[PDB]
Amino acid sequence: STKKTQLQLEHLLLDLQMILNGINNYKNPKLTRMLTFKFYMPKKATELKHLQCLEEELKPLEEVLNLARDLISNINVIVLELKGSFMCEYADETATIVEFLNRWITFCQSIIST
Repeated sequence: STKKTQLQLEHLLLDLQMILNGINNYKNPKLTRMLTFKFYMPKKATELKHLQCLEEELKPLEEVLNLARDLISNINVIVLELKGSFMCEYADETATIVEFLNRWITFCQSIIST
């Protein structure tokens, strides 16, 4: 079971990085506008069950991306199966997509570590 859990986190991890990598590649003017959009961050993220804060922001992430269906689709399956279908509490300060994706990329790394 533990190994199955790990592999899933790694795919999730890879996934978020590919979306971030493609964003960084954009031409600055495009990146400028895209950076104006705001995302919501979790107050805490240490348990697999916190992965719900991510789920609630997938739609927004999908939408913004659109303006710049399958990549996000995978992340959805992973999250749904990983956390198991807890009230997610957000921070006061909103963040940029780059910040957003970084936060969760670290999350996955921290968990895989344990």
